[PDB]
Amino acid sequence: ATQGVFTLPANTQFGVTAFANSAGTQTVNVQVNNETVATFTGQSTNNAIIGSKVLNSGGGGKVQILVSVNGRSSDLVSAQVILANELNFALVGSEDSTDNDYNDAVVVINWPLG
Amino acid sequence: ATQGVFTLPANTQFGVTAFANSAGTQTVNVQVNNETVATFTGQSTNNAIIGSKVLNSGGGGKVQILVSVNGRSSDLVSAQVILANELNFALVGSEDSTDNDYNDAVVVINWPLG
Amino acid sequence: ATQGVFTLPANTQFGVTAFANSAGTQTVNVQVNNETVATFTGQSTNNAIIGSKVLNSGGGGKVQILVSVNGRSSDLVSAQVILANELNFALVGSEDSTDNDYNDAVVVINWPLG
Amino acid sequence: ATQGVFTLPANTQFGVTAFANSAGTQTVNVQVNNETVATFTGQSTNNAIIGSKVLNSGGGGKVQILVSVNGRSSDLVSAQVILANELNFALVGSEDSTDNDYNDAVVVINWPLG
Ligand SMILES: CC(=O)N[C@H]1[C@H](O[C@@H]2[C@@H](O)[C@@H](O)O[C@H](CO)[C@@H]2O)O[C@H](CO)[C@@H](O[C@@H]2O[C@@H](C)[C@@H](O)[C@@H](O)[C@@H]2O)[C@@H]1O[C@@H]1O[C@H](CO)[C@H](O)[C@H](O)[C@H]1O
Ligand SMILES: CC(=O)N[C@H]1[C@H](O[C@@H]2[C@@H](O)[C@H](O)O[C@H](CO)[C@@H]2O)O[C@H](CO)[C@@H](O[C@@H]2O[C@@H](C)[C@@H](O)[C@@H](O)[C@@H]2O)[C@@H]1O[C@@H]1O[C@H](CO)[C@H](O)[C@H](O)[C@H]1O
Ligand SMILES: CC(=O)N[C@@H]1[C@@H](O[C@@H]2O[C@H](CO)[C@H](O)[C@H](O)[C@H]2O)[C@H](O[C@@H]2O[C@@H](C)[C@@H](O)[C@@H](O)[C@@H]2O)[C@@H](CO)O[C@H]1O
Ligand SMILES: [Ca+2]
Ligand SMILES: [Ca+2]
Ligand SMILES: [Ca+2]
Ligand SMILES: [Ca+2]
Ligand SMILES: [Ca+2]
Ligand SMILES: [Ca+2]
Ligand SMILES: [Ca+2]
Ligand SMILES: [Ca+2]
Repeated sequence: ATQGVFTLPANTQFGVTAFANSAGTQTVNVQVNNETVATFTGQSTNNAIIGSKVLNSGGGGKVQILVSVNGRSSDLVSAQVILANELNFALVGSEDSTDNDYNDAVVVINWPLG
Repeated sequence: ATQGVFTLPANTQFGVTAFANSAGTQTVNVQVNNETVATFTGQSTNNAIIGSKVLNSGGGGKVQILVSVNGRSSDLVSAQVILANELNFALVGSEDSTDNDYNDAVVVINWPLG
Repeated sequence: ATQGVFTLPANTQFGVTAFANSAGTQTVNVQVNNETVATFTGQSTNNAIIGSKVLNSGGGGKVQILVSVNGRSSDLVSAQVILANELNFALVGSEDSTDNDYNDAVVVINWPLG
Repeated sequence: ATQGVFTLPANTQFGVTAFANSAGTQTVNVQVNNETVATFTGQSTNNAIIGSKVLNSGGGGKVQILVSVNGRSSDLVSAQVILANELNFALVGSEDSTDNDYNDAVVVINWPLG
């Protein structure tokens, strides 16, 4: 299945935060309604934050995360969870190699804000 | 039900990150095996990160999150999700008032690291 | 927080299935837009299905699950999870006593159907 | 990523339940520690239960779900969710065609029992 794609409510503020856990430098692309609106680049093997931004979901509410390392696409896994019928998390893991830890870049999207 | 308590594997490094979305200053207490090991404090209505740390789950693996505002306990909600049978997220929302957005302090725990 | 309350897409078919794991006979009440539309009763300590029905979420999309054992309300836990940005589960556990296994009645709501 | 593989606690009773939502007859294969221990076969476009069984996770705790329709493997999506640090759901959707509803066979695994 396609992974890393989430339908948010339209025209809604959300947070996006990326963490790195790999020898490789991670490149995280954030697309809103099929346009790149943020790119995070960084390297850590200890969960450093390589980007954190507030964005708007735009007319369609479509948010897509893509992860690569020097142009090679990582394999993605994702899901959305809703707590108390109101608090939303859209969660992404990614794998750049063969160990299947899926933490090489970790992306957390949260809404609502405020 | 008790919320904000998670059993991690023993002796495991994990990340903990807190976000704020409230008029009130949030205090996030992190306990590992019933001992406070981190306290994050901050105020934001726009998802500022008020703390991010790497911790070890120790012998027992017990991690607990408590959220308060000037000593008054917020109401908590939580769940754990596992992707690809390997990537773990432990998630907490909290509510300090009556609007039930549950985002007043948001806490994300992730493992494995590295 | 209130637990067992989910906003589904309006006017949408969904499944509801309940399982029992307790000495006590479980009563599961399903409300759609504040009206009881299904009641499941049964006893099992081995996960027997005590009911499964297809319902419509109606104009408001509100679905609420209540669980009781001989007239006493059980304590509820819940969350919603979305896979592949399409497949939805609303999940409820319940506890009728002191052991906090939260499996005494387990309810799974799934959509879309068809 | 590999999907439909879960590490359960070892030597633990669990429930597995399959639902069908497709024109095609679904065949669900359940493996515990790499041995087939159940096969569910059935057809429904309205969420009928095509199998429900209690199984044990054995020494290794490994559970794998595979879905096929008339010999063609369906595409899988999955995740695990834990409520109240105790109640576990391992969730699988599957897609047998082109519409990407991922509900063609839905598989729910739940533990603990009893
Ligand atoms: C009107 C106001 O300032 N409300 C904020 C609330 O203050 C009340 C105060 O007016 C008086 O009634 O005493 C109350 C306690 O008895 C309380 O102090 O304080 C809330 C707690 O900080 C605050 O809500 C928080 O912050 C908001 C920005 C929002 O993130 C909420 O989720 C959060 O719980 C009240 O702020 C208003 O909240 C409403 C929603 O209920 C709107 O967001 C308003 O824009 C906020 O001003
Ligand atoms: C031996 C080594 O350095 N392996 C890392 C591997 O290196 C590749 C390099 O050997 C080859 O010549 O070039 C390719 C690109 O064309 C690679 O650059 O690179 C992967 C991806 O960066 C590393 O795995 C990542 O970092 C690890 C620290 C870990 O977070 C892992 O999850 C992540 O995918 C390889 O590093 C090794 O990974 C293993 C586990 O497979 C151990 O963690 C080792 O300690 C670590 O060096
Ligand atoms: C024309 C035809 O017979 N198509 C078959 C699919 O059924 C149609 O699917 C579409 C959506 O793609 C829509 O529901 C139509 O009403 C169906 O007739 C069939 O798809 C499978 O069965 C569907 C009922 C639906 O559950 C879909 O998600 C599922 O994958 C496929 C595979 O059985 O066969 C097609 O020939
Ligand atoms: Ca890796
Ligand atoms: Ca890694
Ligand atoms: Ca609030
Ligand atoms: Ca708030
Ligand atoms: Ca119980
Ligand atoms: Ca029980
Ligand atoms: Ca389909
Ligand atoms: Ca279908």
